[PDB]
Amino acid sequence: TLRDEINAILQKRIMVLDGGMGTMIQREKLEEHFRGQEFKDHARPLKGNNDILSITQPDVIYQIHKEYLLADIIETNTFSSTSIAQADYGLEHLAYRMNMCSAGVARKAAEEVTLQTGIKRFVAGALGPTNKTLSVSPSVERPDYRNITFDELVEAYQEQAKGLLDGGVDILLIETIFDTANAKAALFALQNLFEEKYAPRPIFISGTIVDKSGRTLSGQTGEGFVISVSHGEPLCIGLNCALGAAEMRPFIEIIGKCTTAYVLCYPNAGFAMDGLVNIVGGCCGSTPDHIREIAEAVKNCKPRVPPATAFEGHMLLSGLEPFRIGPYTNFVNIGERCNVAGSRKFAKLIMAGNYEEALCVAKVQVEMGAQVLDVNMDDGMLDGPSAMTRFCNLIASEPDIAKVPLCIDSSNFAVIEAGLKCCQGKCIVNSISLKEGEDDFLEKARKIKKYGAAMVVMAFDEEGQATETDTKIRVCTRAYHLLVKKLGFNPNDIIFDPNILTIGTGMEEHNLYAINFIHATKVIKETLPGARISGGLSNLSFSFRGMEAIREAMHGVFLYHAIKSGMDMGIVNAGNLPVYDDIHKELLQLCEDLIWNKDPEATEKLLRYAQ
Ligand SMILES: Nc1nc2c(c(=O)[nH]1)N[C@@H](CNc1ccc(C(=O)N[C@@H](CCC(=O)O)C(=O)O)cc1)CN2
Repeated sequence: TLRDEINAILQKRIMVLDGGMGTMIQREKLEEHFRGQEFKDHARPLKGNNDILSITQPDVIYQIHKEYLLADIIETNTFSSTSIAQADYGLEHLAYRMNMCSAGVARKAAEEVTLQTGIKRFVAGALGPTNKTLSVSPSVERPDYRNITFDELVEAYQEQAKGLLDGGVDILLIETIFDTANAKAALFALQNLFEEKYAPRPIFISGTIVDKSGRTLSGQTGEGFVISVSHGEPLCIGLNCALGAAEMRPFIEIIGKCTTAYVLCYPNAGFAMDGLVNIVGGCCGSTPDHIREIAEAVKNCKPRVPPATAFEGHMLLSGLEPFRIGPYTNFVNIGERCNVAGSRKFAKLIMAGNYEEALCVAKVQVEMGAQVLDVNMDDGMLDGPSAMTRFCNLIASEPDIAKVPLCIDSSNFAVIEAGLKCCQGKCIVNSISLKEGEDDFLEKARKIKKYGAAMVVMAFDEEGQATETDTKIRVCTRAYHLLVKKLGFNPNDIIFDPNILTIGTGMEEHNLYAINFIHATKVIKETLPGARISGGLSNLSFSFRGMEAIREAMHGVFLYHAIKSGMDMGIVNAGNLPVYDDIHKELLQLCEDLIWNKDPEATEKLLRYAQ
């Protein structure tokens, strides 16, 4: 494969990527007339559309490539060769052919330099960002609204991809990523083609930081960015344009310590690294005369040593900023309040269409200790997919809320699927189960892996809801086997939810429920390596609604033990979780008896505690 030959050269020498072609074409000093012969009577002006020059001025583009190759990896002249971008020139219908030609003219140059020079050259298929932003609204007036959709972007990128691959490119390069959701759509397009039609080529992914803040246009940090696109298994990852080498330095060394991939990096004008870069090039301002200076400098430099064990046993999530759950990370609070069924206010504000004030419920939860936000829009009086889509897009607007990862909560996979399309960072999916059999579970788990989300697996199968310690273990053990073995799902992306069910009901059947969850948590944490444990905590205490002090006390008493058994996270009321040591010793001991069913009349004695 090309990956072998690619990784081989990279392990020995730091490769070079060509400068931006736009600078050279600008120097060429075209005129509208010069695009071209073929068109002649085109109703839209083509001047400035560098992409069509592959057809209308091929020799010019070919010579641009040659200069760089002699002065190497060559980008295809395909930065705007999508349906979306070419609509501004009335060439929507021409995307595939433009990429095909752009890849041919580049491939002809590559091989001449390969013949004359002796060393092999590579063609990079450039996929660009388009002007559409899937994570940012066109205006602050309507923050729910979006111009393009995920599926619309996937279609376009898929078509561009076909052309490049057919045109015989050696690397697909998703570059100048202003918005990460676009890049995720591009990655989804590439996975579509590879799944059956094509043999996979290596993917290079380059972000674009705008300021000294270290953030993308879509507000995301480098660390958050790599997590959001790691599922694409890119051979190389980096940054390009917008910033010079000096401004763009400290972000690269952050990115490099967070990934096993090689590190691309091609800055701009208005530089030998310290083990920071694996591939080097230029963008706006870079000429072939620059690349020569870059080439002679990097000639004898020792390439970066990628860490092959970077965040090995961590669950990687991301909002705008990264959020990692390693073995020694403490209990992660996933905020419960943004749930139409489980919250009185939230439901009233969603059903009444007041989404702007509903964001305050998300904002306050994060301020009150919520590290992930659970979003649940399930109600018979709601259009699930749209409301999720709407609320997710609104959250993205508010930077305080958007920082954290999101937990997409629905009993309907189409709602799940809608939220994933609208989320820029890596989310938790909540949930799937074996309720409808193995094949259905696998199809849904196969789709989630494709979007690249973490995932909650409910302790539910064909028999129904798992309420016993053994039944809980059975389902999770079977599930773990299907995910890890049959699908190659990363076991660190698997959360299992043995079901936290109500106790204290006055029905002896429900008495062991808490214990079973804690016991099952132990065996699962020991049985199934990598997987983590979650649970909806407030379900435990439906029996004592009204008495909040008891509910909160129950939660704290429950957690203390659960956490000891191996509970990594939960869907909880983040502000209102007392510390185990500061809970009154009488109430603590009472709840301890209820959770562990040690006292036969534990129910009445708890409700007795009020007074
Ligand atoms: N994977 C998983 N996901 C889940 C659950 C689970 O188990 N497992 N259970 C639910 C977790 N979320 C909540 C949120 C709130 C409450 C709750 O307790 N609400 C109050 C009402 C609060 C209010 O109206 O303000 C009540 O008593 O009904 C319970 C569970 C939904 N998602």
